[PDB]
Amino acid sequence: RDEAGITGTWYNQLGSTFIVTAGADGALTGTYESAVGNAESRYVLTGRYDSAPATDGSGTALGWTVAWKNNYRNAHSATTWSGQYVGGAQARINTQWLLTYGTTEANAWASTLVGHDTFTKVK
Amino acid sequence: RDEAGITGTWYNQLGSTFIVTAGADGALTGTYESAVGNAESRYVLTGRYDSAPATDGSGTALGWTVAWKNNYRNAHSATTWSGQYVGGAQARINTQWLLTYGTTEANAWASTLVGHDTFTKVK
Amino acid sequence: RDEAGITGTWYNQLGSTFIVTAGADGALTGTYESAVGNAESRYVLTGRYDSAPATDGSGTALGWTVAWKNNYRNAHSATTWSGQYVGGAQARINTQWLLTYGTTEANAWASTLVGHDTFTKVK
Amino acid sequence: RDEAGITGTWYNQLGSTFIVTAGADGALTGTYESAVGNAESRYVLTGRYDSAPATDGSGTALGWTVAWKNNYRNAHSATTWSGQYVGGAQARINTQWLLTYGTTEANAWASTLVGHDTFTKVK
Ligand SMILES: O=C(CCCC[C@@H]1SC[C@@H]2NC(=O)N[C@@H]21)NCCN(Cc1ccccn1)Cc1ccccn1
Ligand SMILES: O=C(CCCC[C@@H]1SC[C@@H]2NC(=O)N[C@@H]21)NCCN(Cc1ccccn1)Cc1ccccn1
Ligand SMILES: O=C(CCCC[C@@H]1SC[C@@H]2NC(=O)N[C@@H]21)NCCN(Cc1ccccn1)Cc1ccccn1
Ligand SMILES: O=C(CCCC[C@@H]1SC[C@@H]2NC(=O)N[C@@H]21)NCCN(Cc1ccccn1)Cc1ccccn1
Ligand SMILES: [Cu+2]
Ligand SMILES: [Cu+2]
Ligand SMILES: [Cu+2]
Ligand SMILES: [Cu+2]
Repeated sequence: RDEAGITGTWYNQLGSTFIVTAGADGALTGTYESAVGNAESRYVLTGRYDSAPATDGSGTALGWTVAWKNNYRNAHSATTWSGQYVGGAQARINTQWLLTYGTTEANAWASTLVGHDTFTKVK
Repeated sequence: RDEAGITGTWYNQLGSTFIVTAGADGALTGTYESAVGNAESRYVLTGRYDSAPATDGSGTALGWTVAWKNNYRNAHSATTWSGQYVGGAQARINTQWLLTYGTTEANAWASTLVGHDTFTKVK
Repeated sequence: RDEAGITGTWYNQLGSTFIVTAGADGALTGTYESAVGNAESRYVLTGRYDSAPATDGSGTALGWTVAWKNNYRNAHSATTWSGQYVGGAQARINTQWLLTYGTTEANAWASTLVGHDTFTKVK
Repeated sequence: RDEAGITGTWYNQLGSTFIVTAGADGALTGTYESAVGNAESRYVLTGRYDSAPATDGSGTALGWTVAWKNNYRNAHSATTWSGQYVGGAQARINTQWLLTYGTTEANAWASTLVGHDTFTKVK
């Protein structure tokens, strides 16, 4: 599959670092370090990927989650990235993400940010 | 924390079933069964939640991922849910989600659907 | 078409008020009053809708924009709602929205909130 | 304001062409031509922008809508772009978008795609 292509260290356009291991069963496990926001050091991440993707040139669907609490900081929030891995000489993981932070019910309408990250193997 | 409140079986407005266990360390593990789409039976899910949320009445941020492959079907896609758990007599998990499916590079602009699910303990 | 069904006053789950006129050519024009956020009184809105929708029971696609500046307040932001109108005894406009606020380049990753509003003719 | 900076022709990363006029009152009017999808030729667009943005280096919030019907084609859908204009030697409009297409109630969960476009004055 793409187990070998996905496993490793990835970097996004903000300078964040995404370290992941893809399991034969579709599991994703690793750590995430964000260059921006209320974050410092590494955070636990877990997710899933399609371990038997199509063979027609389509990308490989995947997703993962980080809750922004570690031994140093708690930002009472979590981000999920949803996207596809695209292999080749210039491999990429193209994603869109949702960041939800805890709010009161009255402020819940404003609880979720949306964005997009592109991860590459270099930089 | 909310370990006890989150762990259990949840149902969304489509009739889907979300079975999860919240760990003391912030882990989420379980299965998901969707009432709609290219899905049948249960799928593995993993995620994270804030295990030390604020005590001011704010919700508890969390997220999880399902890759839509199991022993019966493969839809070459994955969904991530991002949201917050709100406890009380009428406990809820209010979420927004991103569903990415594998595509060629030319069709990648159309690869991601967005929606929102509300999960309750009843129905 | 749905010109007659769309034109009028609509209310969402937050208590906001959406007053719109649908033109024969696909134009939407009106005002929006939000019950939440950095808003007060009415704001100008403009948008578009499908003036020749399918006749198979499908909804009618539409969208509109509000920039949050009026004679009283400026929140340096704009929201776009994208969705479909569903006619009948219990007519609805089901939407998802994106709220972008002006930021510096360093904070741009956090510039956009996402949510969902359901509008009805009553309440 | 940014009336002069916004008005003109813009191009995104797909090769689409966005022609807009910014009014002194905050109005946006023009045409959109998409290089991808069920689209051909030009489509009417309308939107709004912040006509008195902050003067601290922040971007200028804006949004617009296209319903995908013209004299040649109807795709029973509409897209809204939400974002901010960033002036300078390399001016940009950075956006995220929501594309909703008409569906039956049973398929409504799958009615909305999400993406992101960056518009520049060249290419
Ligand atoms: O900033 C974070 C955690 C780090 C997010 C980095 C994102 S993930 C997507 C993108 N990709 C990256 O690599 N990095 C960024 N959470 C915001 C939580 N706060 C809301 C918020 C929203 C916007 C700006 C600041 N805060 C609430 C709060 C609770 C307590 C204290 C302080 N704040
Ligand atoms: O339908 C699925 C998996 C189930 C999703 C259920 C969602 S998750 C969010 C929401 N909440 C729920 O409880 N249920 C729904 N994936 C679509 C993958 N296909 C694209 C697609 C998009 C829209 C409609 C149908 N297909 C691509 C494809 C690859 C091979 C074969 C067939 N199709
Ligand atoms: O609140 C607004 C305008 C009203 C939005 C109501 C939304 S639209 C979608 C939903 N549906 C509704 O009917 N109502 C809500 N804009 C936020 C702009 N600010 C960021 C921001 C983000 C979150 C919370 C507060 N502020 C930036 C800023 C610039 C200057 C001063 C103050 N603030
Ligand atoms: O493709 C369109 C209109 C053009 C969209 C271009 C987007 S806008 C955002 C991005 N930025 C750009 O510059 N271009 C792209 N609408 C899809 C409507 N159809 C669903 C759909 C979804 C995915 C792929 C194809 N179709 C439904 C349908 C109704 C009748 C017939 C055929 N199809
Ligand atoms: Cu914060
Ligand atoms: Cu499918
Ligand atoms: Cu504000
Ligand atoms: Cu189509």
